[PDB]
Amino acid sequence: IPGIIMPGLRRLTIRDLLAQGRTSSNALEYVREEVFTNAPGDSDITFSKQTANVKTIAHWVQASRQVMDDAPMLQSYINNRLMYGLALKEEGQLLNGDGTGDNLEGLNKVATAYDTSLNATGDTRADIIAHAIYQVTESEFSASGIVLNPRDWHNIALLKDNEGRYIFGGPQAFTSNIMWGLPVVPTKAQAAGTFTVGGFDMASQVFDRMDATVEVSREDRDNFVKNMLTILCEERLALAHYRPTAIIKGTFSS
Amino acid sequence: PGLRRLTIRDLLAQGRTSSNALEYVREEVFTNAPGDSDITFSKQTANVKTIAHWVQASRQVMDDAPMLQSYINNRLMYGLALKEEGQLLNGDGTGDNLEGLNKVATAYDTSLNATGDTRADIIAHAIYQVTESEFSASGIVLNPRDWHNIALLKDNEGRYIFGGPQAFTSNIMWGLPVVPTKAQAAGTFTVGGFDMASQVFDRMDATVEVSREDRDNFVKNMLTILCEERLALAHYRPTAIIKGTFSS
Amino acid sequence: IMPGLRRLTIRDLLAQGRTSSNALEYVREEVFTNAPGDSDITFSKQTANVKTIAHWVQASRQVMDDAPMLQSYINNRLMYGLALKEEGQLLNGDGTGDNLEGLNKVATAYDTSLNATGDTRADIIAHAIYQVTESEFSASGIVLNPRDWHNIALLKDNEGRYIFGGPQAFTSNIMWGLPVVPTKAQAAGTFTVGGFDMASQVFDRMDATVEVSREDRDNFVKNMLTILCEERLALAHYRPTAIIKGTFSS
Amino acid sequence: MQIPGIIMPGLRRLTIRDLLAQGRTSSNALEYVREEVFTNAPGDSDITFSKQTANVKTIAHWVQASRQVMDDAPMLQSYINNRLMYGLALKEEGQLLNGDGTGDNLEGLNKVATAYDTSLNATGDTRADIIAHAIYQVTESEFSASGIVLNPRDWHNIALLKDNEGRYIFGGPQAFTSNIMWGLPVVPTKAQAAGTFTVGGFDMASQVFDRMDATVEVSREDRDNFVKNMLTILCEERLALAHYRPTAIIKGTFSS
Amino acid sequence: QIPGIIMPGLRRLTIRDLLAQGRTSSNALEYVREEVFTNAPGDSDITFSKQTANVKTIAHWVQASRQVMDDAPMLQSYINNRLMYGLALKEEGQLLNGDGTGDNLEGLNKVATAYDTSLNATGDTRADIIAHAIYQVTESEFSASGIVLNPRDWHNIALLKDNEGRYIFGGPQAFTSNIMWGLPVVPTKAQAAGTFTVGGFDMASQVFDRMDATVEVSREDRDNFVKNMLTILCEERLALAHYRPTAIIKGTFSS
Amino acid sequence: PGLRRLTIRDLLAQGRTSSNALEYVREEVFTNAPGDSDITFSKQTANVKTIAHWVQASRQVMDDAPMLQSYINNRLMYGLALKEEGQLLNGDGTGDNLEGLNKVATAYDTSLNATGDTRADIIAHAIYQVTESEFSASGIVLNPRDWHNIALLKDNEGRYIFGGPQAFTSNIMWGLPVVPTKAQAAGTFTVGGFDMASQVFDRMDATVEVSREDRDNFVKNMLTILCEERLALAHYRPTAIIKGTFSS
Amino acid sequence: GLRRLTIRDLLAQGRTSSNALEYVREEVFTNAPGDSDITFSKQTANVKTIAHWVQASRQVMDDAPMLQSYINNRLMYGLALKEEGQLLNGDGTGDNLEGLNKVATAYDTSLNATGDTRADIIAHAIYQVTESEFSASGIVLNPRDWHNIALLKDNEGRYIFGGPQAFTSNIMWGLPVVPTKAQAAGTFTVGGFDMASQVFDRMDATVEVSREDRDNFVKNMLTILCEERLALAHYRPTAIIKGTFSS
Repeated sequence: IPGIIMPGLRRLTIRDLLAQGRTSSNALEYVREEVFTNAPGDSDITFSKQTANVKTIAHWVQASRQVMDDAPMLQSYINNRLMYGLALKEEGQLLNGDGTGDNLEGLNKVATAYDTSLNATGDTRADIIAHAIYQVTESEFSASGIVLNPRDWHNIALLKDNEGRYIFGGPQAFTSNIMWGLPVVPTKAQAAGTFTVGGFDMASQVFDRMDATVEVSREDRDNFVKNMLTILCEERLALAHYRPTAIIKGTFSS
Repeated sequence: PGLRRLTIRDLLAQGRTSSNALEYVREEVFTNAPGDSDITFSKQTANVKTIAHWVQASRQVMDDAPMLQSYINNRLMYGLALKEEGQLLNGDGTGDNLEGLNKVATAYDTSLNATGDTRADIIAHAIYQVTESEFSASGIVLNPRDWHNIALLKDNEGRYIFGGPQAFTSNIMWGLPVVPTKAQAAGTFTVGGFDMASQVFDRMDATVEVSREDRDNFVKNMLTILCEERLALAHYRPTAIIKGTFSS
Repeated sequence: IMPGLRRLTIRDLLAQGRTSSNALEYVREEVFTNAPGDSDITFSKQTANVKTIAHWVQASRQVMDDAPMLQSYINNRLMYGLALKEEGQLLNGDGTGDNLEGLNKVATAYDTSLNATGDTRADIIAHAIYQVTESEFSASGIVLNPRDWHNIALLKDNEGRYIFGGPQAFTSNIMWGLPVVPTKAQAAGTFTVGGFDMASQVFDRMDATVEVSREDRDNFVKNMLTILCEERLALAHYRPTAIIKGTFSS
Repeated sequence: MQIPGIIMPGLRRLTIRDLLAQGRTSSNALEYVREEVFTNAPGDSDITFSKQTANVKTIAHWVQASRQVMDDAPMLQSYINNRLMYGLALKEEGQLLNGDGTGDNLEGLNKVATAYDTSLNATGDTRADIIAHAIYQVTESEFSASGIVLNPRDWHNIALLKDNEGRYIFGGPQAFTSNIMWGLPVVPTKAQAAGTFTVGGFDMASQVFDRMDATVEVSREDRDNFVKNMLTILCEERLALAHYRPTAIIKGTFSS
Repeated sequence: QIPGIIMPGLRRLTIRDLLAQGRTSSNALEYVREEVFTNAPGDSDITFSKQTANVKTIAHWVQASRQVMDDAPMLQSYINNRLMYGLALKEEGQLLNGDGTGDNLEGLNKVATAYDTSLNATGDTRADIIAHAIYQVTESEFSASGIVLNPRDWHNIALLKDNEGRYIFGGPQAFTSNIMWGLPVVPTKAQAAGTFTVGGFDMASQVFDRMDATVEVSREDRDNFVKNMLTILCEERLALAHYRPTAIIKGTFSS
Repeated sequence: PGLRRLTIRDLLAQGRTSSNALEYVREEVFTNAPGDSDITFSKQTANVKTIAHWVQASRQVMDDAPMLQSYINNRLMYGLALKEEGQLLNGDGTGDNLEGLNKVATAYDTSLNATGDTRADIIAHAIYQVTESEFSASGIVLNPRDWHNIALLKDNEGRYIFGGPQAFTSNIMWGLPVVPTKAQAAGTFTVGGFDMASQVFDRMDATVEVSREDRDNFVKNMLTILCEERLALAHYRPTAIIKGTFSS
Repeated sequence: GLRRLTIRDLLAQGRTSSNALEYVREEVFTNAPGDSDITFSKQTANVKTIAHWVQASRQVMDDAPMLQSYINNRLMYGLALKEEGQLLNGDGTGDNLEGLNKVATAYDTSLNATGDTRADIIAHAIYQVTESEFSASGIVLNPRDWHNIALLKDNEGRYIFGGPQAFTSNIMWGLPVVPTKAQAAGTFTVGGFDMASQVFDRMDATVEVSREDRDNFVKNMLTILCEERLALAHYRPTAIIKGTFSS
């Protein structure tokens, strides 16, 4: 049984966008505000019974033993590599999650598509996002956080307004250099050209069932021979989507 | 409550009372009369109507962390304000309803609509029509849709009427706070000195109740969560509130 | 408090002061619009009385026990009727009985020979500022009807272009770097300009006070009260020539 | 005459007085040097020296009134404030700006400042560009700009202006209210002529010396002001202005 | 003796900062390299190959005049902010690419996976050349981290224009930012022209530290005595690892 | 005190000493081909020269005293440092002068300009040759006039290379400290990683002296004011500095 | 010496403790018989400094008896002959004073006799002075313009007024002459300087000595200086009349 320590990537992640929470149950139900994009009348909110189930996320990697069961490496090997990848892998689920099996019901999947019918002609990437921040209000919720890909964020970070003028400001840790006050989270999880916004603040919530724990093997598969101890680190949680209409997903159709 | 917009409640003066009914005079000004230009009072009365929101979701709730609590306190509580603004913004004074600002509001001089005005120029003229009440404009109320357009609205000039689309964010329009919402129907707008045209009295704090036996919940195994808020709207100088819609 | 001050009243435009008397004498700098020679100025042994202005709005009984909402109603709804109304006497007054010698009473007529062919509804004002300098003074600001302001601000040429116009402008209530005061106390088409900065100050004798009578006229019958906030002022004029009054050629 | 002296002035606008270095003195006139900076070509771009001297002039602001009532109410206390001090302080700039430096007038900055080299501005240059050029010319003097002296009117214009894009430049009306410009303070005053602007490094350029703090005096015996029962109130100040490096200042006129 | 902290220029993040940080205590260490095959759609599984890392040493010795050692506050000033950034300026030479022989280290380029030349086109822009690199990084289902190449090449890449004065995606500023496609750039001279390296050095491999950079100085060092003067030094022990070489691409700009 | 412009002194590393001279090693870094790109060493030595600023005047100012100091205080110093850059930026190693960076700087690689590069495109390439020293660029030095044009430059598309005339103020370029000083001759530039390529040591703070006894300051009522300062400039890796010019 | 303190003893003296003098200048009005009143013009007078320098040897640096004799028996006087320049012909800019000739009044030729000598002209000047309501006090001439005058011979082979015997020191028409080289030949000046103007000595004559001056230290030698700070003024410019012998 391993000693323990916690991790944390350089910048913030989606894990910071969703309202924190925890539980002592292997699952739990909740409700969905099926908000119809209904015309001026009875623009009411239908409801849906829905259930949330605790999933398990873990990352593994092997080593050779001894040195590990004696040197700090043991920590340096986890704190920098396992944990690093863990949280990094975590985003994928929350963001691009499949649902089936140990997969978490991804936001993008449940999130409401973008309204292309809402762009005009001389529009730029910047304009689109604006339109997005708007469609987020139709859910009776205000925008709260932006999610783009680094290769894309870097672009918007530096634009001219038909004049040398920089928008959002010059390249200043551009990500930290959050646009429109709202925070930005450029990760590898999100696809290139693909984005997702919404009121992550109230749109959905997260529950932690179990912290990140690490275990070794030395007896797995055929590792006893080649003596390649397998270290594993997992955690348990559950992602819930309350008002999917509070999140929009689109793409810069090139 | 929520954390983003600016609840109409903030625009209207606040306060509270003990009695479930109030009395007051109404400065019903004789606005446009190039002669004796004064105001005539109209002894009115306020009715403390109780408004509330009810959500029926699952039950088990009963057996799980105060979380729920972390629910309605943070989430469901918002659902109240949104519904609250509704009644206030507008509604059939009838029954439990309050006299919506739109109901008592005044028309909008179409004569001001000069050839060449834009959907953004409209609200502008409105600001003036407010001064007619001797008062001045404090805030404007519209829906996300129209606001959106107005905000990210260029011109043949090849430029935004306001700065970049950023304008949309931090609802401020020419030093006058804006408040988009569903309560405001599409195409309809309102302006005026809400800070000083009407006062809202809070009787009792929003109270919550739960049950199933309500309707057919006993069959669904759900629970009706609701929070009732006893409020009573009151208007002083309605001529200050301007109501109108775009030409399009 | 009276912060419906989305604008700045003349009281804020003029120069403040304070006295202890019930009346005060002063030298009226009879500035002659005299030629480039001495065009020398003259002095007049004038004086200023002290009227007592107040605003009233009858309300309903017992509003009393409810709480101090009786309170805000007063501060907020009430002053403004005070100051607003106050802004009236200051602007124009019959200078008779209880009426103060309003600026218009003493204001100097606007020269007509200055009107071109040939000049926009605003150009007229432009000329005013100049005529103001004809008294060895600058321009403090301009006072005109809230409507007329709209026409000035929201005004374009044959094409759609906001010349010094811009909803922004209306919001600012300032043009040519000069403070604009939209007050419905002054009839439309009319306008006043000058160096009020020091053209004439005001003296404060007694701050605003509140009085309520349930015995007033029909109060008893109709069954209600009548609040009343009092106030005592003293408007003075040091150089009326530094004030111009007139209307738009219509 | 006696001295009910003590009351000081206060305005919500930054006077040129503040724009210049503050230094008191005890004399009637003093001698200093003038860094005659030659806008000399790349080589001996050295600055010549000049033996100059400044005289301590005196500014005054008066007004008549009734001794009785005046000598009877805080009006007076307040009378001098918003009327005298306000006027005097205002008139002060009249000398520190467009001074004539004759008889009792001080050597105004503008009257000394160096003209604007219209040689820099080129085609398609908004007024904003003009100022951009100005800020530079003030550098050839080895001194960086400090603040700008502009007329209220023309300030309002420059303040709010777009750029062939909905982008507002400078931020006015928000920052419009005096406040700053490009990071340099702006002193909007009536004194400053129209269309005429002046910019420079007043910070280290010129300096002002005070010989005597402003003081008021009233005389119940002036010009038959006795028989007419109407004393006279006055308020004067003794000071001197020295313009170290002229080039550190430039005066121009927008493209009218 | 015992120092406190290095602190080099920091006007650019060295590969060290690019790679994953690590710290070992043994004079040697074993690990499992993820022999990821660029295997077709099916059993695209990664074989596990056992490996071993040796703990080499590294240091810099700008020797100089025996007079340079009078003033303390000052000289410590010399090395403290002068001597490290020298060394690290160096750690590269071993980290970036090394024979991994004698006292060298397993250079990134040494184990780097050759670029797929069969990806080029008629004439992809000199920039598109790198674009393919990032794509190939997926060969090992790994998200590229940063890009390390020769400073000069960077110049040409940044300053690009079409038939018009159209500073391509790049530009003067971008160059200053040393970050394209939203990926960090380390313009170290250690790389020669036409030589580049791309991959997810973030997790592709981590470096361990055995002993902080120490300092040693002497006179008896070779011909110093005579030619009166000294010799400063900065000893440091590191160990570069590699779990999936497939996560690193080398290749060369030819043209 | 309060100079506004950022002085070179603030662009170069700082430190002090108690000696009159210093010794070090000039990392003669050869721009050597891929192989033995090693850096040679040179036993260099720095001399703590002495610089000052003199001004003549009339004895009177000598007298109002107190004030005077209200002189040498914030007015003259400004003149000292202003001339301080002179020596640093460029000074003949001969005499009391110091090793001017330009006199120690390396030539510019014209091989980089290409038809189509704009004044600004040049200085851009310059930043590159800086990397040659294995160090990166930290700040640029141009004559006020140059910085001007360079700043609000444009192209066909009516746009500034930095989007606004303001660029001038708040000296910055691609995030690189720009120091516009008359010290730098027109049509002449200099860049590099001065931050870590050259240090300055203090041997004595600024000091002033007074004596009419100087020259003919007696026969003519006058006086020489001056403030000396003791410095020493060192150039560890000069290669980290580039210099060249433009067209005119 | 001249026994006539050059130009100095001709003007009212006084003291001052400042650097500027705001005096009232009576812009007289010759005008005509009626409003022959005199206007007033606020005028300012700056205080400039002037001194006389002389080189010496230190052997002298000792011998107060001696040195303390060289100075107040010649140095002190020598300075007067120097300051006389500013007073007489002074300019108004730099370290110069407002000389009388600069504020003087043009001579009336109108009074010249059909046929008279230079001496006669001076008389006219005296009269022209009284026009300002003020009586004349002294006269200013240039040695040579005093030479011929002292040798103005009637074709009667005899001097005018002059007789080697019948004669005294500098004096004419009852007024001093104060011959000086500082005055340009031909150009003269006359008026009631007594009240015409007055000088103010901010500080009495002060003598200082220095060695560190120039190459003296080297060429062992010394520098004695007598500093003097003063400032004069001008009341009735019409009181001073400058004339130029058209002959």
